[PDB]
Amino acid sequence: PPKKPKKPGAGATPEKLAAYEKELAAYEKELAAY
Repeated sequence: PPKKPKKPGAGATPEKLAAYEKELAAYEKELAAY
């Protein structure tokens, strides 16, 4: 099962948010593919 990325909040910097975006897109892609 694909890695679920940790959700950002208090420290959702553009970098962490973009990284989260990529990991969330990865997670969703691989989740559906799984």
